[PDB]
Amino acid sequence: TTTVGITLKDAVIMATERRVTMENFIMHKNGKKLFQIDTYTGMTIAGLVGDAQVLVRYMKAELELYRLQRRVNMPIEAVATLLSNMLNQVKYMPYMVQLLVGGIDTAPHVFSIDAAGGSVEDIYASTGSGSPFVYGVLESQYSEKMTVDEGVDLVIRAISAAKQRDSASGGMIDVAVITRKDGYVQLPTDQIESRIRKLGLI
Amino acid sequence: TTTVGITLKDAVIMATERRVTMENFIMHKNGKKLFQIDTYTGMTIAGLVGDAQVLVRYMKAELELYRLQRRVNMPIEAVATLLSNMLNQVKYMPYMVQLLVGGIDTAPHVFSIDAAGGSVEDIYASTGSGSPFVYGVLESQYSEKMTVDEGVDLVIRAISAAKQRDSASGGMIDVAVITRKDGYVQLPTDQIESRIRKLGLI
Amino acid sequence: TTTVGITLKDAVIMATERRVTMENFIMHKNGKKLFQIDTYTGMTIAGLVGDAQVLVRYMKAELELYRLQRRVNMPIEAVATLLSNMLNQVKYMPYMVQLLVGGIDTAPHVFSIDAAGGSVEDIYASTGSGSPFVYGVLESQYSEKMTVDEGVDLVIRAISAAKQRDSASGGMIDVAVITRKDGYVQLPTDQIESRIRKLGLI
Amino acid sequence: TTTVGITLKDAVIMATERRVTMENFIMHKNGKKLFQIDTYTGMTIAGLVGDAQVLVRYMKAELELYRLQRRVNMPIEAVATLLSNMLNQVKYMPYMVQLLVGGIDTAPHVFSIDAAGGSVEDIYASTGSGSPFVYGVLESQYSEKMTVDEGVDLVIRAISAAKQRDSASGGMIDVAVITRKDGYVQLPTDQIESRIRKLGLI
Amino acid sequence: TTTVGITLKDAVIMATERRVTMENFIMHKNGKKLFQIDTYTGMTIAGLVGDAQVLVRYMKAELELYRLQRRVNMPIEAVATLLSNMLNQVKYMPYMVQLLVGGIDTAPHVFSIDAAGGSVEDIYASTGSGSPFVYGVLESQYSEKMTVDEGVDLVIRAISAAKQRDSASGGMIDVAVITRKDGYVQLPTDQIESRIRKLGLI
Amino acid sequence: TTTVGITLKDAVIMATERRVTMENFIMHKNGKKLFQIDTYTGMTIAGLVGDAQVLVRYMKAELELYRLQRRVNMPIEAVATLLSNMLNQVKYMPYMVQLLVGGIDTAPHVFSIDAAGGSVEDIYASTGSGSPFVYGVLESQYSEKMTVDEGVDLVIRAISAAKQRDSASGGMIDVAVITRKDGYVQLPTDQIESRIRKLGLI
Amino acid sequence: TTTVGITLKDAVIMATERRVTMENFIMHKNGKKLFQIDTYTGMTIAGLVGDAQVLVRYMKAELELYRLQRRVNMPIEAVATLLSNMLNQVKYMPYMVQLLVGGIDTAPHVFSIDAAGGSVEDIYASTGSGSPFVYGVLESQYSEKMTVDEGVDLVIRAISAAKQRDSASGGMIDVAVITRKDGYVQLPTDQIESRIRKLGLI
Amino acid sequence: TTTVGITLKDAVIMATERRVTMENFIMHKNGKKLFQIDTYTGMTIAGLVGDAQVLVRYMKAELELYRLQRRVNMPIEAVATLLSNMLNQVKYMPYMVQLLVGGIDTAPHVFSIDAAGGSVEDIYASTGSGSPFVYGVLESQYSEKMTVDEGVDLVIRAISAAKQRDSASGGMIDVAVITRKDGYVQLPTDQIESRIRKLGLI
Amino acid sequence: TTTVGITLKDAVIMATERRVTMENFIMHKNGKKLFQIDTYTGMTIAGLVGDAQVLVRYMKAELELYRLQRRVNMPIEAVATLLSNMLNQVKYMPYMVQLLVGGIDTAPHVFSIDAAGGSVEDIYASTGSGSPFVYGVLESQYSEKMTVDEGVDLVIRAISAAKQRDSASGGMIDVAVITRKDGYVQLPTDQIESRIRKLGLI
Amino acid sequence: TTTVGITLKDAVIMATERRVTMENFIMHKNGKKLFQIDTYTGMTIAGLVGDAQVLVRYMKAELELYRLQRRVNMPIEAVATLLSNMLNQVKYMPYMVQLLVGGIDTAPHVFSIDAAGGSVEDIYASTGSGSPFVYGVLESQYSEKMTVDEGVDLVIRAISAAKQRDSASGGMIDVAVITRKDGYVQLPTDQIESRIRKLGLI
Repeated sequence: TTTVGITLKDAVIMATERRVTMENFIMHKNGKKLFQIDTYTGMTIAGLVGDAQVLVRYMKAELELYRLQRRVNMPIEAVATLLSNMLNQVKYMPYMVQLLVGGIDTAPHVFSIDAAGGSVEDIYASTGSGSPFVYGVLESQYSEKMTVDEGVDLVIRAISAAKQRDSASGGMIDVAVITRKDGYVQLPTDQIESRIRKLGLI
Repeated sequence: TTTVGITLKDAVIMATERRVTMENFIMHKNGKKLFQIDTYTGMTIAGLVGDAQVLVRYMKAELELYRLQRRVNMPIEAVATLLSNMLNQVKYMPYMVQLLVGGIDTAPHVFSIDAAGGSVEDIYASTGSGSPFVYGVLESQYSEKMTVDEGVDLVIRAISAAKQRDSASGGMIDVAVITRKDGYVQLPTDQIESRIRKLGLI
Repeated sequence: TTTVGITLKDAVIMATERRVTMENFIMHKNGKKLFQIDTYTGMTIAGLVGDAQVLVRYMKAELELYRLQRRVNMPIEAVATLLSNMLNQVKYMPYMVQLLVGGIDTAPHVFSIDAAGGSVEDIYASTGSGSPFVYGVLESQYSEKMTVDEGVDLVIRAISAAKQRDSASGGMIDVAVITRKDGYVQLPTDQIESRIRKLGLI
Repeated sequence: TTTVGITLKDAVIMATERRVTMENFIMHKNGKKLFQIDTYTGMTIAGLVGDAQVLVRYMKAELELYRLQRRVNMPIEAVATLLSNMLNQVKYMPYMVQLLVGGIDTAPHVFSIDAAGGSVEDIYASTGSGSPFVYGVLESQYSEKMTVDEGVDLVIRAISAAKQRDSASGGMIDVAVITRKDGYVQLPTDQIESRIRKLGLI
Repeated sequence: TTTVGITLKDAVIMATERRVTMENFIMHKNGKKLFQIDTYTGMTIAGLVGDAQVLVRYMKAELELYRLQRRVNMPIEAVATLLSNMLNQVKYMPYMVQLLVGGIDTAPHVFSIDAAGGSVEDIYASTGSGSPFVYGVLESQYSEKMTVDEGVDLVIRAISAAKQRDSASGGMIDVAVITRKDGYVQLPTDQIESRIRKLGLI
Repeated sequence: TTTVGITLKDAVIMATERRVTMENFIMHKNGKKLFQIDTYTGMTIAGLVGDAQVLVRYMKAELELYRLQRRVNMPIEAVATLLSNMLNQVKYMPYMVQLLVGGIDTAPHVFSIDAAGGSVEDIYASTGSGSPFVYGVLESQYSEKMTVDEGVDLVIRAISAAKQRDSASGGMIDVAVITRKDGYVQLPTDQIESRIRKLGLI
Repeated sequence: TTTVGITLKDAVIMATERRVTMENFIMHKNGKKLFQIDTYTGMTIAGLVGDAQVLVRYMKAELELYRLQRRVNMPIEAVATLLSNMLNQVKYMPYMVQLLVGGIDTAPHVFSIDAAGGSVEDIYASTGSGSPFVYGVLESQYSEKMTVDEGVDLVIRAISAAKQRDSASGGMIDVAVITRKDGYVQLPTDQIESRIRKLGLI
Repeated sequence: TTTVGITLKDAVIMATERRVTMENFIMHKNGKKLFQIDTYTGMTIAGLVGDAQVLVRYMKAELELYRLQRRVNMPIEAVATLLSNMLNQVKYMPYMVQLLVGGIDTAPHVFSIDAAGGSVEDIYASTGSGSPFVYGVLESQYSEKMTVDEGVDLVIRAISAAKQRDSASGGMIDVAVITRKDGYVQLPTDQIESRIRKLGLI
Repeated sequence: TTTVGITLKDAVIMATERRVTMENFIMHKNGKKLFQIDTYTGMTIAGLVGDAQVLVRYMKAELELYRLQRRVNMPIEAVATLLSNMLNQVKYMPYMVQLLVGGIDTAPHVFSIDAAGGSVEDIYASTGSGSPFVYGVLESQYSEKMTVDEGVDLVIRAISAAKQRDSASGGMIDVAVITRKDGYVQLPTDQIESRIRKLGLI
Repeated sequence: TTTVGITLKDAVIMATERRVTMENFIMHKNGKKLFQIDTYTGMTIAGLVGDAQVLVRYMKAELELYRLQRRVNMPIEAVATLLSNMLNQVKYMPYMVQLLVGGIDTAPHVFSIDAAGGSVEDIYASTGSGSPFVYGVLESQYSEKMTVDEGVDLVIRAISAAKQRDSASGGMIDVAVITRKDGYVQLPTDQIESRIRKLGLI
């Protein structure tokens, strides 16, 4: 698994691959690891599939109820805090997951949350077995001044590098762009493929 | 054990063999591993027999009650989601099973669900100890454009290959075809045998 | 890893992929797992790389010395027997490998040898983590009456199926054809690629 | 620890950092992990310091004796083979090391050798705990057509990325360039520092 | 991790670095380990991030509620006592943390609290893997007669020494100064950097 | 135990304390941990007393024999290399010690050697349970430009700090100064005490 | 840790040292291990700091409540009995402590209580890792006919001997004298120091 | 077991008790633990009886042979060194003993040697389970200026204190006095008893 | 520990020693192990001190309440039965004790009760580590026709023999005599000492 | 098993019972555990039967050879010493036995030797599971002034007491009397039975 989230001037970009290992072989080449959980909030999952899917359902319900009861979206930091409390409360019987939460309330934000409820904000982050390869790409090429279009190309290149070296990763790359003006926009695969050819990644 | 489920244009085909190992020998050559759980929904089971049979009874009751209370059949994705919640809720005291759910609501669907509640949709899937042999056949011969008749021959060939190489599998092959026009139809054994001769599988 | 060897009328075809996992990631995408060890004899290796490479060097030396001392090539069955003795002699401190030996002396032969020195002749065989997917393809499509050209296409399709489902396998496919008339011939990659396009495997 | 070796048109570039952890803290910030072992041959070490230093002394003696007895340098592949035999011979009482051997005999070569004697040639390779970050940089930026000057900048950037993310790595970067025309040349630190400023790595 | 707290005539100085290890690599270089929990009270955390962040939230709520219900701030010793009771109550299912609490009620105070609820007042203290290096600096250079400005330079030098020798520590140094006249004041990074240059620490 | 060795312009300074724990209490307050092993070479020991004392006897004999057979003293680097070979040869049945070797051949040198034979040269080093406290003092106060008199005061202060914080250390401090002009000179305790009063260490 | 309690004609003398080991080093040189828990009752603690401090708070509350409800102080034997019941009630989830209780109701008393609730009265007793050294001093020098002044000198000498031989003990000695005429009197440190000089203990 | 050895101006005094536990009860109340091994050399033993008795026989033979071959007694330090080498040579298959060696060559000496061959000279020392009680007595009462008669009374008092508190010790006290003028003199029991009455030890 | 109880014509004699081992040394030489629990009933304890003391308090309360509610003393057999039920009820979380109950209701009785609640009446019995030595004395010398005075001498001799051979036993012997005419009578120590001299036991 | 040996004025008396447990039941009621190994020397055995019988054969051969080569019997202390060396030499692969050696050379002697070669002389001793009961009898009734006839009655009574309480012991009692005047004399069973009736032991 390889997931990544980066922050730009007024946008958040999140991306994953799609390979789901089960029964110690490549059973599903087209899984889903990136989810929209609020109007301007997204989430990526790594680890046990069953635990992660349950958490996604819980977060969608809680955020929706919050927005109805309080007339505003839950702030991104509060989303991370709520997740941190739930995970820590069962730390000795834990959800074995690693999560990324990203979105926009008044500024872009990306949060990394571990199985024990530790939550840390960062300018960019990556999870899964392919993450170390991603950090190498991000360390040498990431820039805060990048445009949205440059950022999308960057995450695509980072995940492509991970797929070449981490056997647990593979499949088509999914990308989401979150802005206040346009909201949560899932990039259609046709542009993802077009960028892949343009970047020379075959 | 070998079970398989594939999706075609407007149909779902599911199939299993019948050998049930108990007390570390071939006690029952004529078990049942494929069940109809709703009007247009089917289920295959692999793993612990006792756990699987209990799950089959639970699913039949829940789906029947759902259809009475809401006047429509439960959608296939909701069937998988309900199963995922139940399995994950006891993940540390689990049902040691691997399940396939297939059916038609407005399009054909096949879902694979593991013991921890991980649920993934796929165009085709296979479970049990004979599954790797099945995936080899499906990878080289499956086509989305196949007719129903071609698909039935394909799953029969795939399971026959598994029976030649997986000692835990054996016995007569059961096949079910699910369509909106005809519903859940269990193919009579006479046609299964006739196809086996026609395909040269003795 | 995926290796395969099949026997035809008067030929032996052997093939592998090239991915070598080390330090729990895909360090080398272009390894070598298929070796010529005599004029009409070939060998494939699976398991610990270091153990396998040592065994390859030992076999090349022994076979070469045998042919010089006795003026004829060692028969294929004797090659398997020699390997069986060496592996069994250290069965409690073993080479953790699985081997395939194939060649022609007066008829084609393929032998499978395990870490404990068990040696069994077969019409075809496959080793490595991708082998179960290969057996599915071979069970449904192999025929003793195939021409050499048909056999090469068959092993290519079988390995391609394994690469789609076994994360430990990958890379370009190497193929060798052994006949009495032409000897040990390593197919150039240009024909391998050409066949891959012709078979629709991209 | 982070070591790297890459091959270019007619050159080999090898590089390491210098941090040596001992007694579970940063005791030595200025260790040595890159060694010249022959006229046109270099070696990098990762793992247990004591085991690695012993191996370096053995290789220097063997290569020197070889060149005196046979009037030519040992070929790079033979260097890797000799190492593979020694490591495998004690595989159950092993040197816990990971090694890179690079040099020029008639073409550039880089070999990766593990603790069990597995030896694989590659166009580039990296060892140590910082290696996954290096592979990310190399996957996205390496090109076979690079000049020597471009290659030196590449390995410097790759190691700098590893130092930002792997706590076991640190210190000044050492770089060696091997060519037939100039032999084994250890780049003076003054140029290494100058390149670091020029590349914007502070 | 490296945290430190010292007491002067009428002031408390607390300081940490920012490196947060997660997934056994340097994932976050800019974490937060120093928190204001009351008007004149501060807290530093070492150990499991998730456990520590939960404890910080609990302490902020309890102290705020205390001050509202009793019209005065909780005394520093009572803050330590409350923490000691909570940690000891779950000593067999513990928060795996080491904490420092410092502040002013009528005199400066620094308290060290372990995972089992042991609480001891001290003139200065340090926690985390870099703490032994800090104690060496404090033992040779600390003086009770130091001015606030001298104390800030001292803690900066102590943490800088730890960063040179403890790989688990790193990043920018955060410093807080607590006095009755000025309250809890977080030193801006610009002065921290300026002092670092002035002290010759690059 | 606390031992330390530092290098200056043309001198080496080595120092230890004297507490020897045996039978889990402070049995001997006046042990010996610093030894002269050659005309211009010294050695400090930490770890198992019996193993260390045997090693000291071996080194004295080997160095003495070397100097008689070759008419010159063994170079310091060769002393470290000889030790490294002996320790590594029994790495699986090891001397559980940590050693420091220092001396002058044509320049001052200090070497740190671990139980597995890893040997690293450094400008200064410290061993034993009190070493982390020493590194804090050295990191903040050591300077290469110090005179011999300044260096002696520095090591005395460093060891005094360790004695305040490491219960395994204690007793009177022994100091040796090695120069080419004066040779190995053990400072009399009267000057050590006088410096301790002058430095305000009581 | 070293604590001691002795009985004289009409007085009880209790004394401890102050060293508190935490994180396996001498973190706090000035801890508190001797507490007044009633008008004429004292308590010393050894073992886990957190467990001991909780017990001290419980005993202060219970004794205070007892004296208010029944108009008289709890007798010393009843104090020991109450402690014995509480410790034994959780014997399988125990407070890992060793306690001494001393005081005057109508005669002097000293009680020793272990972690399992065993309570035994004695003329004198000692706890902690330094206790065996104390018993040697008491066995050879204690006399029931000693004056209070002689007894204070005796406990000071006993603890000083323990500090010379038990590394877990250290720091300034605290002494309390309990009589009916004067109550619980904590000796000021100035007299403790003066006695230490007078007894020749430096 | 309790053994002790002390040094005076020109004498060595050694003493033990006599209780030998075997089969987990007091089988022999009159064992022997103090032995003369040379003209002016004595030895005490603690630990496994069988191992200790074998060592005593070895030392008597070696010292006797040494004195015959070299015409002088082995120096006490050489006696300790010889013992240290023998014990360390079998450190992983060890004699489980603790030894004291004392005697006069040109000055009095006492050496303590552990099971791993660690040897340390001291002014006084004590071994066995009763040793901590002995150290308490020695710390408070030993003086270098004592006469021989005072020293004998001191060791008798120290061992008597151990017998009151260590259940593994008991029986009559044996005492030996070693001087150059009088040699090795075993005090007759009649004086030992007489001193015991005179000292008030019943 | 050594306890004993014997029955005579119309009397019960019970006796113990007083040594209480704690912290693996002889901490208390004057413990109490024999208790009166009713007008004509006594009890001895062996094993864990804390468990035994709690049991003694429970038995005193229950017997006292029984006698008040039913106007007669609880019969000795009922005392044993009540104890048996309480111990067995927690057999898997047990009081680790061995008990003796003796007394007179209409005839003398002695009962032995183990940790699991097994209760057996006997003419005489002994518990503790010194018990086997006691049984040897009782087997050869006990007689049912002995007078009370003879019985007291017998138990004194039996316990004295145990003290000579069991290191866990020691101290002054306590003796109680129970008759209907005189009730529970604790023999004063002056007669115990007088008998000890008269019997030649020093 | 129960064996015993006692010393009188000019005689040694040894005695055993005869029960040999094998296969966890009373297979042989009439074993032999007392052996004459020299003219005036006897031996008793406890522990593993096979180990003990081998040792008896070795001792008979060695003593016989000694007496032939040196014209005198081996002294009893030398017999014990020889045994001690043999047992200790295999202490880590030991004879699991406990032995008693008794005899007359110029005075009576009894030696006790354990499995590790520990050898201690005593006036009397006892081995086996029944030994603690024997020590109780001997402690209360043994006297050095007893005649031979009194001693024989004493050992008979001691063993009879052990047989009443140790289930591992039983059968007829064998007794041997060793004197210089009469040599090794095995008492005929008829007198043993006669004494048993006379002593009232049925």
